[PDB]
Amino acid sequence: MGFLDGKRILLTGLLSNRSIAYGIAKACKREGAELAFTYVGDRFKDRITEFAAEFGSELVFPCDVADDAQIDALFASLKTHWDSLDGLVHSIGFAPREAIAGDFLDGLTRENFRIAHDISAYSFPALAKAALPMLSDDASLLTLSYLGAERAIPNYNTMGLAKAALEASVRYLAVSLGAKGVRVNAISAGPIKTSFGKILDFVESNSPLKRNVTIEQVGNAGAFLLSDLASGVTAEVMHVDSGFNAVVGGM
Amino acid sequence: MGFLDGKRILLTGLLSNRSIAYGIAKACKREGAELAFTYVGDRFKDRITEFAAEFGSELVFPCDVADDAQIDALFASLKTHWDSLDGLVHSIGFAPREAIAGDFLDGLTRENFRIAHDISAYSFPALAKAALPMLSDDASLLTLSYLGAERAIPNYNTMGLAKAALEASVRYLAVSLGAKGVRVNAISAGPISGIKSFGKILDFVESNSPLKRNVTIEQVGNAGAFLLSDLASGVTAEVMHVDSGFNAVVGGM
Amino acid sequence: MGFLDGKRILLTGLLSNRSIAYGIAKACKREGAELAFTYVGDRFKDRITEFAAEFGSELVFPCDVADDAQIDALFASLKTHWDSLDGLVHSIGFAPREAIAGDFLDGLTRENFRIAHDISAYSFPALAKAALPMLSDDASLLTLSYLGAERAIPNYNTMGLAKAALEASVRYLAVSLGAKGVRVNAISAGPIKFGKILDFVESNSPLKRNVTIEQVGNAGAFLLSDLASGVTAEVMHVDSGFNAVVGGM
Amino acid sequence: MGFLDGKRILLTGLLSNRSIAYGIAKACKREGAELAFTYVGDRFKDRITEFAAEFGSELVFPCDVADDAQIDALFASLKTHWDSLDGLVHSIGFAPREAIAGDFLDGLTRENFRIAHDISAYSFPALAKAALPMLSDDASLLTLSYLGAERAIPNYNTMGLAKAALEASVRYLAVSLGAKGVRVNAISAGPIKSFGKILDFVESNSPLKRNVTIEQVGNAGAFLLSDLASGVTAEVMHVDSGFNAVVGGM
Ligand SMILES: [Cl-]
Repeated sequence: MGFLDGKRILLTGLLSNRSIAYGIAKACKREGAELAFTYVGDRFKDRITEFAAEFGSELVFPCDVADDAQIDALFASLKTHWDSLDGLVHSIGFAPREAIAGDFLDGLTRENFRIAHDISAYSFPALAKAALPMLSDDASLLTLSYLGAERAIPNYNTMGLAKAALEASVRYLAVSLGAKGVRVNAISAGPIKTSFGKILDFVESNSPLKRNVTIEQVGNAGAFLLSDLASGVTAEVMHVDSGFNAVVGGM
Repeated sequence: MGFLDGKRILLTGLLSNRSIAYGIAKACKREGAELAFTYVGDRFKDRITEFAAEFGSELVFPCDVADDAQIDALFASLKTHWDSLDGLVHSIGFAPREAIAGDFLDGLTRENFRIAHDISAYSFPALAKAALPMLSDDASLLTLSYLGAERAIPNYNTMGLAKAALEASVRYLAVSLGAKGVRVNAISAGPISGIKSFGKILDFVESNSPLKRNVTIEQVGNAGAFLLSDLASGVTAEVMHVDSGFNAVVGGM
Repeated sequence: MGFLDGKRILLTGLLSNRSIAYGIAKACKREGAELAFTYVGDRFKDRITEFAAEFGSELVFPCDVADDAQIDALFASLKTHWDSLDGLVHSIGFAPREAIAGDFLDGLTRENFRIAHDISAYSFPALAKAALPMLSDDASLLTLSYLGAERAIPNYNTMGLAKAALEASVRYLAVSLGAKGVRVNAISAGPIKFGKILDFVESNSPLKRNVTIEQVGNAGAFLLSDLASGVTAEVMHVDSGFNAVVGGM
Repeated sequence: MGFLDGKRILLTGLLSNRSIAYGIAKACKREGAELAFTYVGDRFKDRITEFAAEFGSELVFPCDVADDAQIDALFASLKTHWDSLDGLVHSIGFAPREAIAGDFLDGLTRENFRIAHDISAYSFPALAKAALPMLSDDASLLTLSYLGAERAIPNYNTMGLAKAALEASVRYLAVSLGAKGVRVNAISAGPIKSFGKILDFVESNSPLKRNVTIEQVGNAGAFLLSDLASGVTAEVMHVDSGFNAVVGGM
């Protein structure tokens, strides 16, 4: 009776119960999805296993997206358990700490740029490509972005470049996978309460709804985009940010 | 446990079972909402009363948005039935025939421009303002737009200017009403009769959209039901494309 | 050798030496344009005649854009002086005061909305239409907008709607007039004399400074010239880069 | 009396008299700038010295942007001739053939992605940063982009992602360099005369019903490089006969 009843959805980047990924997993399970999860390094096997149990699942698989072999092995393993995949949630995203603090050029190096683009941008369509052989015709792929892709935000720096490439990959993936029937979207999420205070307070004071978004609100938006309720929606970057993107705040 | 359970929603622009408003009404009713409807002219009262009955409702009210007396009376009447309003769907718009055909300048006149903007853009925030005193604190207001607001589309002409002004009102309304808790959004819907040039747009979108298909009132209805609900509580000031991804490509090359 | 040499350009909206239109007039005259000017109300005839003389021109014409008769008489009048028009600068824009102060809904009325859209948006394509029979095939039409068209700015309110319609008219005009060869563009100018809005822009713009009417004027002159023959349907921000950031954090 | 009189400007990506960089070079020279040029590989030193000579210049320097040492050496060299630099034109951009033809996923590989972003996106702010110690306070940096950054265009594929990253770099650079006074912009240029189809479509559906020329892109570039554009930064200016602004072909 839930709006994702019978959908099988693989989620990446579940590291804690304050994750956007956790919020989405919770919303998805409530609406009747069956879930599977990735984790990075055998050191995190136990932790991810406990999360999966919370969501009524035993399906966890290692996947460091830096490694082509691991990406390919993920879907070979997953296919031994599921005949098809209906949803993928891409919620990973890394830049070296210097590359997203202080001045943009101070933190810029060829390697910092490379890693940021490889993990935060390349990995989405790499996963989509590796999943394609087992995707259902009406599957939905979801990634996460930030307003820093669209306008210059202090400190976001190299990550802003990488998220811009990510949101472009959303549009190109939509075209590539869409004749089959597969949809591809992103949520551009506002910051979540858990110098970053400057941002949280500013957003709370300047957003149209005068409040920060919660992982529950982002989770519900993601569940919607993963479902057949959203079958008319693809190639979209949906803002879930209390309307902050639509104003000139503070002015 | 429909996701709009207990919500009270007023819908404008329901003229047929092919209407975008009809699709939104069906989805809202499926998810547990109670519905009320508007109509223009006593000559449509019997027909909207029939449609309302189809959605288990007896609540219909005249509202020609060209007339301040009708806009100012609507929510006074509604209030006698419902103490508060949780949703409003604005799905109305008009421009004179010549203002949406051929060359943009040939069809341009002051009165054509005035009408198009009065009915298609001004009416949305006008209804919001009249509704304000009875809106629930978590109410949600939804309007409908088109890609012609964003980029120039053949024939759309003066309606493109009025949809741009409508999309701007979504952002300004979101700010005005947001502290209270009210959300304001638009759906930019793809094309959904026998109009030859419109048939060409439908064919182009089917061949060139990412999903290779035109959208349906069911798909637009569900998106609308979502934006109307607490599942969309983090979403305001948004223009959401429900158009098979068409706005995101350069088609035809 | 000026990049607008020979170009005949009509400018609306010149009310003082602080007007955006005055900066564009300066930049255009510097690059060799011949200039003509409009004014609203017989009361302002002498003061516009004086600005015109500063720019070496005697061509001044009444034009209240609310009045169809004035719009059509403007072009009948100008045609007796100039066989063809190479440029038009639309720098007019008005909303009743309550419609651009305070809360959006408090100032919303059907008549406030109608006036704001009629003067600030409809007048641009209306002037284009009246001008068309005398426009040179490579003419250039320029209007002025503001970031308030794109994102909700405090107090901008009904003018944010009007400027969104105006920017849309730039794209539809460009399509309508483009096969003949006429280009159509907008500059989205930063704020220009409130001290707090200006201070926020000075502190948060990438260039850490407010734009000047000399900077907007030069960008205008460029778009008016054949140097910009590849540019149409564009909304160019001339605002010290303020549109491109999230300030205040 | 040109509008770039006295400005010293460095141009990358000049490979032929049909290069966008050649058009921008012509316009800048016309407007009074002094030019310097980069080239890739010993193999091309002669052809660039010639082009340079066409524009009254003997300042040519090797610079493969895949290489940190070469980027740092360019400005070390340049400084021995120019005490300060007023403009930079970044007009380079590569993706492997497979990564910019056919289906997006067929051409996607990790290395294709890496190369496209490294040469077409990263290189711009990389040159900015290495130039910074000799940049004049009113300098202007310009890069070249394409509509495929904003919307999905057939075959553009991995390059669309790299151009999106480049355009974002324009906004971050503008903030980083703006307090000093340096401006940073992009021109999103239309295609210049599979590709035949693209040019035909633009000529049929653009508002001006014509493709843009390197002379039109050049004049826009010279403007953005000049003090005439001193109010303009963080901007992606379309020079594409209005094509970006329409839904063509319906
Ligand atoms: Cl007044």
